[PDB]
Amino acid sequence: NNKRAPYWTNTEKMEKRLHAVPAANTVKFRCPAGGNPMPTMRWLKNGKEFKQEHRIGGYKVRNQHWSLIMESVVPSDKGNYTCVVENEYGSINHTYHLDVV
Repeated sequence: NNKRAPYWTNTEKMEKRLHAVPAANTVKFRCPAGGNPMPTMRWLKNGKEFKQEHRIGGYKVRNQHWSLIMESVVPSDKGNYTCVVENEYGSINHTYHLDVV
């Protein structure tokens, strides 16, 4: 049980690309990837990176992987979300198109 690349379970193309981001609200980030118990993922929004250790208003993640919720009241202006999940066997990148409402 170490770090092993997680295979995407749910298509992000059908639940992450075209989405609706409510201004002054928390952003729902989905990146389901079944794999080992050590999944590493980077968060990039419109060319901006945000560490889980620090988030606008707070940071919450389910267990460790699958779903991740971040609070974006100001950054919401940027409706570009790209999920890059890295592992000990490689790094993957995913782009999503959110719209500011």
